[PDB]
Amino acid sequence: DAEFRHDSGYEVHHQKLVFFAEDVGSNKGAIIGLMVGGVV
Amino acid sequence: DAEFRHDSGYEVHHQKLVFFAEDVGSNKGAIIGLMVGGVV
Amino acid sequence: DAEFRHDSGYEVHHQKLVFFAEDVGSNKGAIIGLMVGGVV
Amino acid sequence: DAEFRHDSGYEVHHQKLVFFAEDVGSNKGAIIGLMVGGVV
Amino acid sequence: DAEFRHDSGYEVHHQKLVFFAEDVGSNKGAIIGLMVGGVV
Repeated sequence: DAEFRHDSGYEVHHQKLVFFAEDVGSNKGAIIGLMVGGVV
Repeated sequence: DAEFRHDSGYEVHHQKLVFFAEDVGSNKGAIIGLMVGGVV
Repeated sequence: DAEFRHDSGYEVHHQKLVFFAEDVGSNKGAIIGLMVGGVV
Repeated sequence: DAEFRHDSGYEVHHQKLVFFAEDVGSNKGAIIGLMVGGVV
Repeated sequence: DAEFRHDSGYEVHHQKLVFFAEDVGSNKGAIIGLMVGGVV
């Protein structure tokens, strides 16, 4: 009789992200709405 | 009689992402709506 | 009698992504709606 | 009597992607709606 | 009596993709709706 419902719009049981950014350069211009882990 | 429902719009049991970015260059211009792990 | 339903719009049990980007170049211009792991 | 239904619009049990991009060049212009792992 | 249904619009039990891109060239212009692993 029991009902179990799980709804996840997004689920990760495990997520790993690794990002490396190195930038040398002059006069970059940017507009970013959301930034994670980034070099402009 | 029991009902189990799992709905996931997106599910990853495991996700791994590795990104490396190196940029040398002058005068880049960008508009980015979302940025993750990036060099403009 | 039991019913189990799993619906995933997208599921990866395992996903691995590796990206390497190096860019030398001058005066790039871009508009990107979503950016992951990228060099403009 | 039991019913099991799995529906996945997209499923990968395992996915591996490796991308390497190196670009030398001057004055590239791009509009990209989604970018992953890329050099403009 | 039991019914099992699996429906996947796309399923890969295993997928491997490797891409290498190197580009030397000047003044490329592109519009890309989706980009993965690419050099403009």
